[PDB]
Amino acid sequence: TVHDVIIIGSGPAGYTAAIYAARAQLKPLVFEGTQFGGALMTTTEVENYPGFREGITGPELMDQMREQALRFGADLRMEDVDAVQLEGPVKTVVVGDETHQARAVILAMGAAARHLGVPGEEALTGMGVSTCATCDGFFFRDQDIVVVGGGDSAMEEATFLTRFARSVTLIHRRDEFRASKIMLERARANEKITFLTNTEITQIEGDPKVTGVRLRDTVTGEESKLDVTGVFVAIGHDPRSELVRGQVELDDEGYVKVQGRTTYTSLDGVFAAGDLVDHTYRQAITAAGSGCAASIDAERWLAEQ
Amino acid sequence: TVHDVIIIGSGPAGYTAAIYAARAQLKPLVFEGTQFGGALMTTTEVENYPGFREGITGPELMDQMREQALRFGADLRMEDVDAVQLEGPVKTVVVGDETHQARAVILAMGAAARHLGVPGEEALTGMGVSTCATCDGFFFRDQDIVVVGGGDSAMEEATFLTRFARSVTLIHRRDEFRASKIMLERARANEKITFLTNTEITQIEGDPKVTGVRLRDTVTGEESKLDVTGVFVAIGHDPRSELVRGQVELDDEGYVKVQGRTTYTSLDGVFAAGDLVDHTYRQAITAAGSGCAASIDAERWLAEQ
Ligand SMILES: Cc1cc2nc3c(=O)[nH]c(=O)nc-3n(C[C@H](O)[C@H](O)[C@H](O)COP(=O)(O)OP(=O)(O)OC[C@H]3O[C@@H](n4cnc5c(N)ncnc54)[C@H](O)[C@@H]3O)c2cc1C
Ligand SMILES: Cc1cc2nc3c(=O)[nH]c(=O)nc-3n(C[C@H](O)[C@H](O)[C@H](O)COP(=O)(O)OP(=O)(O)OC[C@H]3O[C@@H](n4cnc5c(N)ncnc54)[C@H](O)[C@@H]3O)c2cc1C
Ligand SMILES: Nc1nsc2ncccc12
Ligand SMILES: Nc1nsc2ncccc12
Ligand SMILES: [Mg+2]
Ligand SMILES: [Mg+2]
Ligand SMILES: [Mg+2]
Ligand SMILES: [Mg+2]
Repeated sequence: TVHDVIIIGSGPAGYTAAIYAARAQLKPLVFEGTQFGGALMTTTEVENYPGFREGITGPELMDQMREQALRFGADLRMEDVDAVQLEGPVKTVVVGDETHQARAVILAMGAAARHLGVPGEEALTGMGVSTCATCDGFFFRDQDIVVVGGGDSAMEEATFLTRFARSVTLIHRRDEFRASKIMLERARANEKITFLTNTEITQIEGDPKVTGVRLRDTVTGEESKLDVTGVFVAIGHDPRSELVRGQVELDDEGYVKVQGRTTYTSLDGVFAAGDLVDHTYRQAITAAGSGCAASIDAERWLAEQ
Repeated sequence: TVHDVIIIGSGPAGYTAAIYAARAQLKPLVFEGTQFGGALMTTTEVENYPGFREGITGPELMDQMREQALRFGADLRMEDVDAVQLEGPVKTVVVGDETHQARAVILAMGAAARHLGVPGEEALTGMGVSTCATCDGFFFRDQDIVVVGGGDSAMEEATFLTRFARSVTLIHRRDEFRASKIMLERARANEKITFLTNTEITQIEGDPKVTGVRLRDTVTGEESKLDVTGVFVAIGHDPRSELVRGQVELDDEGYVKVQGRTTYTSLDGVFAAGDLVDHTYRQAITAAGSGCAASIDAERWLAEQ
């Protein structure tokens, strides 16, 4: 059995690709992963996804898309793909001890936000801990918050957040910032931002919501506590391209390269969408858009065979 | 009064840009047009927009996005922009006898589908007449339908539609097809497709829904009637770039050019999204995605000033 299309991933990109491929009668086979639903599964209210005047929670939205894919005939499997063979007319995915094959594959594995790895981080996510100033900065009006990271992203997150927060404490493990000079001088100039170099978070305190962070100096080991009600983590993202490394061309940061404004990868019959590709916008609505394009690309490519 | 951002257009691209710009506290000023709401205002059920397991009508979806923009503080005006001055630090739009100025402008005027211009076409839209095989081909399972056009798009629409329709009659005013050779031989090969060259539609019949088309030979004037229950119009699209011609760089077909995978135009502080730019995918979800990107681009650019 060789399917027309296999989709790997179950965030907005993968489910939108599945909706379009199923409605196009391609009977898509979708491997959602055991941690299915993408990054919105791990948040609370999603307010900037167009179409919901009153907002919708992450899991509610993601279950709408999943049922929508099912309604049109997508075959959804809550299983991880463990290995892929993507070269040639027939592509293979390996799921545990099972194999499945298709003529086209849409890569929609997304990107992981890098975590601090400290107690409280996971429990308090969507409850004071966030990775996305565009998404949640709204909710921290007149509050004291922290941003963690030393790059352009953390610089941009911290400066953006000062239009809501009472104050922004920018925390970084070293005393060198890898951010660009222009980005660095911007938040230096911002009066609502204070830098803490050579500082790490060791724990996030929070009754139901974030109440404080425990800090440690990476040089002296001196510890203290900071009272804050938000923690924005901006220490980078890792595209989930491990499956395809050595098969599809990646950029220096591991994102899947695509041709022009399309979803075509370096391999014939292989298409990529969502935050696996995009290191610029990283929103549900942009990932959904690109999942639609991947399905249209794949359909047109299949027609040319 | 110089606003941070003015948005021109009220389809998915413009309303998604407004949601993001308003939530980012940029107080966007949006000129929706008198025919506001974009192309989905003119359709019935929208089933492939991810997030609605049971579908939603075009006007329902578009009113959700409009109220969503309002909720976050966008200033919406149901007025047409009649002229623009986009060069320089302060951009001007002219609306009748009124002027409004901004530091950044997001162009979201969309693309018009070219119409046959015959009686019944407008009344029967969403009721048997469509411009989008991806959108509505589903609903014509086992029916006899027509596709109008002589280019690659009509070729692609006709071949795609044969996975639903009982038969597809492809109609074109001339006996030369401007479509590529490969596209032309594909539907020639398709057994469900019959060509009618030198033929135009003069009228679409339809009690509540399409029941037939009246035809005329463009050489002899011979007329006849064809019993069909769908009419797919695929005679091209016209991007609504008239406002900006001579100011922003356009491609040979009038689409606004953008840099790389961003929404940046050839003019500083001017960004473009939706079907004004995209001649490839042309879906609500892709237009919404690109409207999000335009607002993120604009915000980042405004921060650099
Ligand atoms: C806490 C948080 C809050 C956010 N809030 C918002 C918000 O309010 N608005 C907004 O627009 N954006 C928000 N985002 C961002 C948005 O969720 C992402 O940009 C978007 O989900 C990207 O979708 P994607 O499909 O590319 O990938 P992902 O969402 O990462 O989804 C990919 C999915 O595929 C699965 N997968 C990966 N590898 C495999 C494999 N080998 N086999 C099987 N399955 C696999 C993953 O487990 C995951 O479930 C938020 C992100 C986070 C982390
Ligand atoms: C009949 C039909 C059915 C469709 N069905 C579907 C479907 O089921 N699913 C799907 O995904 N896609 C569908 N589409 C396609 C989808 O609607 C478009 O791809 C999408 O709306 C593009 O959005 P846009 O914002 O770029 O432009 P548009 O939707 O064209 O919106 C632009 C808006 O801006 C306004 N505007 C333009 N110029 C000015 C000006 N100078 N001043 C003020 N306002 C101005 C216009 O009047 C219009 O209201 C359909 C299209 C049609 C025609
Ligand atoms: N726990 C942390 N505080 S700062 C930082 N930077 C990278 C990784 C972890 C941490
Ligand atoms: N009414 C028509 N039938 S075919 C065609 N082609 C272009 C414009 C109109 C028409
Ligand atoms: Mg995983
Ligand atoms: Mg996840
Ligand atoms: Mg108009
Ligand atoms: Mg319209």
